[PDB]
Amino acid sequence: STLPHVAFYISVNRPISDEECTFDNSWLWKDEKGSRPFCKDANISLIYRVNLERSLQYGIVGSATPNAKIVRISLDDDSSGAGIHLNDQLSYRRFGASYTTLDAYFREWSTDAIAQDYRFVFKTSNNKAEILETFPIDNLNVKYEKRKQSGFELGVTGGAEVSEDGPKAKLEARASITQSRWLTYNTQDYRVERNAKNAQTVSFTWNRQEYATAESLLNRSTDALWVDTYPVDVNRISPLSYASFVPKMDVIYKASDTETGSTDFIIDSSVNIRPIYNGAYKHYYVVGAHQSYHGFENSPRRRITKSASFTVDWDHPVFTGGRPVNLQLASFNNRCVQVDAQSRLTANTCDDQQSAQSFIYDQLGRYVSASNTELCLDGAALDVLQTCNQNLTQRWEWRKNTDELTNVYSGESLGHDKQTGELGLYASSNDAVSLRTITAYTNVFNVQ
Amino acid sequence: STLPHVAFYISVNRPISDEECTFDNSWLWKDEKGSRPFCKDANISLIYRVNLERSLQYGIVGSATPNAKIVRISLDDDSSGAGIHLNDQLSYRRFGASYTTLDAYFREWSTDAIAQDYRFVFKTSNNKAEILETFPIDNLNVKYEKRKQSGFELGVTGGAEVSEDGPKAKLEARASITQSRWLTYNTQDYRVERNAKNAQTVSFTWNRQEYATAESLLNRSTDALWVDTYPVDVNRISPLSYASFVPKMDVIYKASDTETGSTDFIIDSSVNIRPIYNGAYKHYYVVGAHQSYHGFENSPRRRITKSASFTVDWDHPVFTGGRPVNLQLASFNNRCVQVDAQSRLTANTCDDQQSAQSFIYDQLGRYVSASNTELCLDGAALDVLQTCNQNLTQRWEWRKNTDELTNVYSGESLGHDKQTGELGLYASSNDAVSLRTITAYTNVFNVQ
Amino acid sequence: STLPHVAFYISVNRPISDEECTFDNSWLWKDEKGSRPFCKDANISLIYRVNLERSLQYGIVGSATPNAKIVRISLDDDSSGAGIHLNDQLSYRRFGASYTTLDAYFREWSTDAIAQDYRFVFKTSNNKAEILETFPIDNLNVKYEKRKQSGFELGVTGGAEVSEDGPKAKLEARASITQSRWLTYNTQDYRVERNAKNAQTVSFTWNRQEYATAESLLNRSTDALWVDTYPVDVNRISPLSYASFVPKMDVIYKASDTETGSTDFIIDSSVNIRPIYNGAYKHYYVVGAHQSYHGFENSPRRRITKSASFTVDWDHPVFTGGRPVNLQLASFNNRCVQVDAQSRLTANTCDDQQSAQSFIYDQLGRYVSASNTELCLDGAALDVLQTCNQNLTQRWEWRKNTDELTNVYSGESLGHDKQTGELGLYASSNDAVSLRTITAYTNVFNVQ
Amino acid sequence: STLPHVAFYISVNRPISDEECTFDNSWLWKDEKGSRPFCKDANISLIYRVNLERSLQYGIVGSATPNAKIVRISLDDDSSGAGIHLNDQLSYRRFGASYTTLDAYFREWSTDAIAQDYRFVFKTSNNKAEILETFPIDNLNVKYEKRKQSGFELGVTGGAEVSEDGPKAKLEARASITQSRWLTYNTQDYRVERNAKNAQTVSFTWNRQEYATAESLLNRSTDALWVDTYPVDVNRISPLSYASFVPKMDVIYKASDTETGSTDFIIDSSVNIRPIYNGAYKHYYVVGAHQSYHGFENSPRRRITKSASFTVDWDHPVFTGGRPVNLQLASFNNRCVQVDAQSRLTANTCDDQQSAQSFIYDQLGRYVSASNTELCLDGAALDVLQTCNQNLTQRWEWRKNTDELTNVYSGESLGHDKQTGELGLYASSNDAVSLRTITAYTNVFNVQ
Ligand SMILES: [Ca+2]
Ligand SMILES: [Ca+2]
Ligand SMILES: [Ca+2]
Ligand SMILES: [Ca+2]
Ligand SMILES: [K+]
Ligand SMILES: [K+]
Ligand SMILES: [K+]
Ligand SMILES: [K+]
Repeated sequence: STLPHVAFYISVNRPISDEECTFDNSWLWKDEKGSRPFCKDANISLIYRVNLERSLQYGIVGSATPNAKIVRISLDDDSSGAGIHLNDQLSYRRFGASYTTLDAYFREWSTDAIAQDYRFVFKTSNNKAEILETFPIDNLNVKYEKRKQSGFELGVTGGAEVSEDGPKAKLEARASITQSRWLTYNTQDYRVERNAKNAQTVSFTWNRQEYATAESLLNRSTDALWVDTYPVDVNRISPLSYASFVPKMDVIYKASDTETGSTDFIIDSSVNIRPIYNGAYKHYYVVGAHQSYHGFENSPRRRITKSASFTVDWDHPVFTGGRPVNLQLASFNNRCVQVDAQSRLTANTCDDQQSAQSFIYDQLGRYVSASNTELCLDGAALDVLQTCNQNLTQRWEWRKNTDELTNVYSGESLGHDKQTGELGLYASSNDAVSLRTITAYTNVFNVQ
Repeated sequence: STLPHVAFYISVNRPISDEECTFDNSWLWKDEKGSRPFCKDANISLIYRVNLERSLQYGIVGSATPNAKIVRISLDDDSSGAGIHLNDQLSYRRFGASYTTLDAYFREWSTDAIAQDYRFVFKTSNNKAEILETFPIDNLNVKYEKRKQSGFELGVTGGAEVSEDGPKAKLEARASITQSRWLTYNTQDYRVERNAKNAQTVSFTWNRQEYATAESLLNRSTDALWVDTYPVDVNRISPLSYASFVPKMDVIYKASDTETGSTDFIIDSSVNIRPIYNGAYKHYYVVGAHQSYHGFENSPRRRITKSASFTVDWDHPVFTGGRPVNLQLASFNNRCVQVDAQSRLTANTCDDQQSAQSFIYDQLGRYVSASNTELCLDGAALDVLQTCNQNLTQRWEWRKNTDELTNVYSGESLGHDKQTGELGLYASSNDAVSLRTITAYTNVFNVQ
Repeated sequence: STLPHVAFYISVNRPISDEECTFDNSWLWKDEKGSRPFCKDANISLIYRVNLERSLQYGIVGSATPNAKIVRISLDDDSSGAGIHLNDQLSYRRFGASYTTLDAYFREWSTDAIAQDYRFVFKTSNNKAEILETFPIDNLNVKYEKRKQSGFELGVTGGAEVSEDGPKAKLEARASITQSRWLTYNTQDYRVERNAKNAQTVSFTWNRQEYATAESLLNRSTDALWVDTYPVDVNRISPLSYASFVPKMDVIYKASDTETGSTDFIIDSSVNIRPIYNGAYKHYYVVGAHQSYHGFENSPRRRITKSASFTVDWDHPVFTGGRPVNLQLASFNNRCVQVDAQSRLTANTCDDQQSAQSFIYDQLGRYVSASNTELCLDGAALDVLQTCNQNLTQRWEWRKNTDELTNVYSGESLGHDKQTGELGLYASSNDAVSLRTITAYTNVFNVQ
Repeated sequence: STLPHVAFYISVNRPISDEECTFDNSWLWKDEKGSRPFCKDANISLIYRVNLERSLQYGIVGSATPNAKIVRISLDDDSSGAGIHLNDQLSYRRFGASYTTLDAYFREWSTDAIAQDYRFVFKTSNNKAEILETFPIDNLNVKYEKRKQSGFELGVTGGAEVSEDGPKAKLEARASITQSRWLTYNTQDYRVERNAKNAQTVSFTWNRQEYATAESLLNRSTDALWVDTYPVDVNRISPLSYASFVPKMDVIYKASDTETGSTDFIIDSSVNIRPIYNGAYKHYYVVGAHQSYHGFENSPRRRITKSASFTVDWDHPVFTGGRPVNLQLASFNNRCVQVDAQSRLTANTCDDQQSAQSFIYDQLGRYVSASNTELCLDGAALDVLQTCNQNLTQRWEWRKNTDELTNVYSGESLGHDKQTGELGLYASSNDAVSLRTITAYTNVFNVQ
């Protein structure tokens, strides 16, 4: 009775090799210090849930929901997978300049790679489907709190200084005017950015926001020359950026209710791997020589992607919105009514997953072919399916408490020849004709 | 009618011996001051709840949930156990340097061990199962509150100083410009870090965050030489660190609906035991000699683990999603239809937990073997189970208000020989054949 | 139909005698000033609610809840009792040193005792039961709010001083740099600390947190010598400390579904009674002599405990999960089927609370003994209970609208001899045999 | 079907006479200035709701609620009364010292009395009942917000002074270190303090908290001598202090399910009436003479109490938990079965409120005397009530669609002699015996 679905999981598993995230050990002296792997068993492991369905059940008229074929791709709390992993913990290596100098970089630290962003792109092979809705629904409309302060202050002062010179009196008056502005807003360390290039493609990117630059990771900005310590505050790097990331997003595609052909849906899951480079700069000043710490933002990044795809055939029986049944000729042990390519009807061995043996019993009482809902079983000519119309010969009702299917127009029962299974209309059975018809729901809702 | 489960508890009990958390009494003089136990009846006591189930009931088609075999491992409010325990209360010992000096560490305190972190690792013996979802769902996306302030201040001052010298007048003007930035965020003393190396393994770690270092536990940083007191603020160490810790987490594994074989699931519960070492450093300055307190972070830690495991056989009857019944031949006191290894049918003494005597009565009316859902009881050949298909001889219905099982194809009843229990189809009973069949639900949902 | 319970209250009443909380009048001069009672009709009055039950109803298979025997001990809003009481109000006594001095304590106040902590310990006599869950669920994971501020300030100043000496002009420039850190967190005056030593014992302690020391109760730290007043701010001592304390906690124990024997559960409710001692110290300085107030933390404390216990017999009928009935032989005025020690059946005068006359009517239709669910009433041999199996002679059904119990295998009715009550199977009653059986629910759910 | 209650209101009305709150006009000169009434038609008007009930309905076994007899005393939103009233508005009188002086109190104001506290004490005459639960559930566990701030500030200053003497340059450097602690918590002007001396008595006191002292009511602390004004800020005295106070509290007592005898419950409602005295102290100083305002805390207080009480008979029929019926012999116009003191049965004129004519029709079908649930109507001997047991002669069922009560054991109907109403068992009625029995619910749930 309820709306049928085609539901399946898509596993996206992609181990990231050691060479796939090997970067130069240093950014200032990239040609001298060699290279090393900045990850440790990096991996992508996601599980998408895909649903195919019609927007409404078969034959429902006057609904407030438009008729459409819906493809829903979801990565939610019920089905997410392990996630994207880069590192168990972050380490660093320190490198010094092989030659001494005066005003240049003399030290460098390279920290294990973090995820600059995670990107998930949903594409479509053709334009038969359009994005109907997504989750997250939209980019954030940031809320700001503004605050204006105005103040004044009035003061007086009376002093009395007594010394050998003589009494000395002071009188002072002060007036001050103050004005300040405040701005308050919220950030996160990863901000979701939704980017919809056109009706067929949308991408969700979780981008580093609060500490996005290597410079922002420094807990100290200046130091004395004798200080030689790691200047990065690793506590500012959340485990969300290397240990495990799981996105939450939904994409709903829709096609027109009369769409034909097929469409490939592609999901691109990627992580922008970014090693962190920091350098110490020697500033020689006559007053005092100090070192200043800097982060390099032009350092290399590598995007590691895994693509998953599935094909949707818009003529799949799930997009009729109905639950099909078969018509089994019960004089035989295993024979069902089957429709071939040119609409003719034959009796073949029943197959529960064969859509050519599936019919939808609609509201009018017609048996419409599940593979082509424009064709009906017509009692006037029971050798080929006929175009659905309002013919009374196309309407059937089940005789109560029996296995007889009767035609509405004439009241005759659907019978089949006991030798060949050829269908016909008969007032009553005889030696050569059986009136026993058995119907059961078929399972045509497997992804094929 | 509802979906069956296999549910059981796994107790993880591990007393931690005195030697398992014996550390050096001192960190600076580890070879001189001996060792002592830093715990007091440390213990791990957890109770995991495991559920085995199918994602859907047997034979349901067109659902929005994909077909899958689900393994759920839970440590929640309904079933958690005592928890992980290290100490009733924290004590300390003070040690002094055996030799006096000038600029070195001269005092040390070693505090009873706390839990640096609690780690729970969920592994899998092979890749037949993948992590589908977890709780906690993901690592935290930290929210920051930024605040920008800009201000200006204008002032004037008018002074009048009178003395023996003569009247003196002052006029002053001030202008100030201010700019400040605020950053606000929340921490905890234990932060959950989710780490999913691949599709088969996930680890949850509760890591000390707010006071993670021995240095952060010092309530004072400097003191005069004559001061000799414990410099650690024990109020900063919550009872969550040593008295009792109970995690809350769920892991859901999934296997394909056609998975075979078996899989071992391993749960590793561990605590990273960390003694706390602090030292007082003597700083001799000509202006003034003082002592500065330091915490040592390179001090030893010991991880104490307890592993629990259970085996899941993917061919368990619970993963069919149906509730099996037996077919008892009621002419005998105790005889049931039983399937042997090669599919033949015999009559044996009924066993309520024998899956070889269990059948699922499906929607079509077939009796499919619970141990192999591809085999049916077929009325055409009642000596071996046959492959499930759409044969009408494989469909059975119960005659109303009787103990007769009738075949759909021919209408004959299932009968058994009164001496050997051999099955057959009969229009009516006779002296040698009984038509009495009794069915009851079997209990095949025990973990075996 | 629903799950039966054994429910009862445990009253824990313990008046605390005057000598049980008599402490020394002074801490500095404990041998000179005598002793006094620091309480006023101190009392412990708690009411625990205990529930015994099975986790599931009898015979339920395939549930997501594991089979277990549950013991629930609760002290909640529905049943708590009066609480723990120490004082109606807090008073103090002042004591002075009998000898004058220069730099020593010269005054002391001893305040009426408060509760340093309230402790509730749940123990178990053996390891047949394990803690499954508690309330409070765990120790608190404290949440901290961190705040970083950075600022700069730029200023200019222009002064013009005019006097007899001549015009004088001033020009000044200021630059400031500021940095501050904030840490915010919540405390209570009593913090719950959960301490689970092992799988059998858990203790909950409400420990003073915000004002835990006598020093923290002083509203003033220094004073002039002539000042002679009580230096304790009694408003900082909440009525929760002495007037009435009621804990809220739950402990759920579980045993194996096949546990035998018995187990003693012990509840230890205690209060750590602590008198408050403060002293005034005379500090003689040439610049100025003052007095500083101090609190003494090494002052004595006394723990006053009351132990309650109850015994759980794991073979109690409540742990079957079923609601038993008796089988009354209705030809007699008062005769029921009774099982003796070795399984034989006799007719004895009915007792509604006798578990030897109680049977569970299970899903199969068997009458299993409530005192031993492995024994059934078997129609093949109606003189001794038989091991439960799938025998059809062990299944019974009630003939509709009558008082006849019929055997499933043969259809014969259960009858009893009209003189001795010996059971048997009969097609019909006669002069010596009655077929009238009456069944009613028995009350075996009293704590015994 | 549902659980019966005995419900009634207790009105506590106590007008407070003028002399009952007449205090001295002054505190410093109490013997000179006379006395006056500090209230204006002070009054106590409260309405308590009392419920008597059993914890469970009659005959319910296996419940998670223990069997108990419950007495509930409530003062809630549904039933509270007018409240406690002291004054329409607060006025004051000013008094001056009859003799002038130098350093002493020279003025005094006496303000109309406020309520220092409202106290409600629930007592019990004996220990048959214990406090099971209350509302408010417990004393408040105050929550504190702590805040630590640490900061540093660095500054430089460059000055250039130009005058006739010559150019003068200044260079300054500043460094500051700051540290602050914050503590935040909530108070009310009336705090509820629960005080449970033992299992039988609990008191609730609403005590003034925020402005509890006469000193805290002063809006000014010092003034010049010529100032002569009322120094009390009457806006700090809420109308809750004098105009109307209504408490909200519940007390639930429980007794053993087999308790006998009676118990008196006492409710003491009182208000601690407190006049407010303030004085002005003349401080003569050579620099300047001023007056300082003081409040006196040792001023008199008077507690005005009204006691209400009610008696609970633990053998009241409401504590059976069942709804009784009577057995009316319907051959008479007005005759019911009645039980006398020694258990004999007679026919007397029916009284709907007579518990001696009330029976509970229990689950077994027994007619249990409502005044003594250990006695049943037994068909073997219908002249005296018999001890309840499992006799089949003690079970009755109503013949359908008739007024006949039939015995379960023999099937005979309960009949009564048409002249005397003597009960008996008869197969059929005759001229001297009527089989017509009429039953109706009786109203035994009035407080008696
Ligand atoms: Ca509408
Ligand atoms: Ca849907
Ligand atoms: Ca489930
Ligand atoms: Ca329960
Ligand atoms: K602000
Ligand atoms: K701020
Ligand atoms: K702040
Ligand atoms: K603040």
